[PDB]
Amino acid sequence: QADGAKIYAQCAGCHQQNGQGIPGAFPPLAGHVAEILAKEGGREYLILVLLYGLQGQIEVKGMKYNGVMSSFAQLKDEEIAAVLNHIATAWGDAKKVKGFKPFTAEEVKKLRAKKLTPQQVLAERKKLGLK
Ligand code: HEM
Repeated sequence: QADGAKIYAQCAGCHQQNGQGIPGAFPPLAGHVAEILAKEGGREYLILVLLYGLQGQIEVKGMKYNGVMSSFAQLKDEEIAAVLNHIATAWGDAKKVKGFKPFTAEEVKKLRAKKLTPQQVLAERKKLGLK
């Protein structure tokens, strides 16, 4: 099973069907996912956000966000890999990532041992050296 586009319905009210988010509220995923994936540790980070959530001040496309995102750990590993592959391809980000590797259920499964808080996920983000 696992249809990333269908699972994305759970994210769309915030990040939007076009992945552009809402400045001042929910960050964009379109365009931005490629930027994260280009960093070493970027794909793991995206999985951590889905498993553990995120909170804290971040900047995305030169705009500031200081909100909270819940964890989606209740989703199956296949579902998380599917929705992450969806946000990586729905708006063309994958083509923009040299050597893009699709997320897999096993990768997600492995990171379930981490047991992080949203603050630890922010600490992981800071190590990517984004903006
Ligand atoms: C749905 C399963 C869903 C996905 C997918 C998703 C992804 C996502 C990513 C990858 C980030 C990190 C962006 C970054 O620059 O680090 C992120 C961040 C936030 N999200 Fe999200 N998100 C999904 C669902 C939801 C839902 C339902 C909401 C709105 C209630 C939401 C909100 C946010 C917010 C806010 C952030 C930023 C958190 C911060 O520290 O400011 N997401 N999301």
